[PDB]
Amino acid sequence: LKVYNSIFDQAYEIDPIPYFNFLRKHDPVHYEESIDAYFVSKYKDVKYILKNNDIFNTKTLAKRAEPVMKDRVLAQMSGQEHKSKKKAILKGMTGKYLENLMPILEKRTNDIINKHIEKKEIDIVNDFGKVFAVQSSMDLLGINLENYEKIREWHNGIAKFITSFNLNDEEIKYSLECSDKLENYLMPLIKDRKKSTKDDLISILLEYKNDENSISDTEILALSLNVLLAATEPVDKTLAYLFYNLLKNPEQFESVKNNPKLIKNAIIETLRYNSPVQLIPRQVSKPFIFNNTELQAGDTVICMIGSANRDPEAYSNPDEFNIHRSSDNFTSHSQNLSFGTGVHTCVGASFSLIQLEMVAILLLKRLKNIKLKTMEITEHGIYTRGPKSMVISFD
Ligand code: HEM
Repeated sequence: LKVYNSIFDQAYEIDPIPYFNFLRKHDPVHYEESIDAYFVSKYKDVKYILKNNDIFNTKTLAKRAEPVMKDRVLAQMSGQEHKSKKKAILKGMTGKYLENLMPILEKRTNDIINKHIEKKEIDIVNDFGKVFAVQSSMDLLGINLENYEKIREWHNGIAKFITSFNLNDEEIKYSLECSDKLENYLMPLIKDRKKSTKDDLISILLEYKNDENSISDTEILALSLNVLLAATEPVDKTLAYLFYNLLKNPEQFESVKNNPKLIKNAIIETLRYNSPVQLIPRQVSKPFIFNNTELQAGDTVICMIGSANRDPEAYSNPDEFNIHRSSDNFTSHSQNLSFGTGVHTCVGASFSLIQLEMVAILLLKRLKNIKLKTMEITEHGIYTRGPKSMVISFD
């Protein structure tokens, strides 16, 4: 049954759209012998998978993640523990913790802007995104920006492990060395935070109680690592895509200046159009069949978020960037899956939208007469995906 189209083809990472359209039409559940996994490209099937945590569980993420996380991740948890600890993490980016974090993030943003304002250009990826994304996650958890350069050096090494399938021996040992180094840095701060309640997210995980029984320090490290990896890479890439997509559509870009309230819809449409998190794996727990494709217990299905968000069955003109989308104006609009859905849907969804709006408004207010200098982007990554560089000029 030779299927010659492959996710791992060279042309896919350059332009996955022709592969998106092919799979949804001719192979919605596509098998890749390279990693023994089926790739699900249709919106209706991805939604079904993520909303059925019993048929498609999250033990695949567990195994592949344990080496660098050192303990259990929220995705490996279920039932009361998942809810109690998810709610606990959310407390760190809501309520009073949110009101204290937001001014700091404004400062993080304005400090980056002041560094680059007098050279009349800035790289939203490499000058802002890579710096702001890691400092925001550090401010959320409660890590001092003293060592932000090395936190990034490590972070990237662990993200590679998570977002890469083919990893040789030399590449794997470095990702673990990064994990050990950051564990050596973070563990003493967890001991300090235990006695010193500074009211950050790490302190929340220490004050938490599971039937009058706090969680182990090694567990707190893994949950902190899970926040650091889940919050950094997505936020960086989304920001680059946002200003790129708007500047490539002057009408919509000017619409956003005239009505700054449209910024929330622009970010949402950006997240649908250029889904920064492209893949979500799941494990099949029992015999199941989509279309005519049979899956056996233990098979691995990989949701294709970017394809699902461009399904003609879910959106009219799905491959066009249109911030003016709405469900008021057959299935012309649907709810995208950029944050997944179901039980393991992103805890930092509301916080990501809020934080991304603050940055966009600030950039638009201080950088006057924004003009695009990177006329054509080059995107990389199939698990996490974003532009390599996105430079803009200003007065
Ligand atoms: C544009 C920004 C973001 C995007 C696109 C995104 C995407 C996602 C997606 C698709 C999932 C589902 C994973 C799965 O089903 O296995 C997820 C889960 C998660 N995200 Fe995000 N994320 C973003 C920002 C953040 C932020 C700021 C945080 C801060 C802590 C965060 C923390 C988490 C956590 C802890 C989970 C696990 C949820 C669970 O297992 O119940 N993410 N995210």
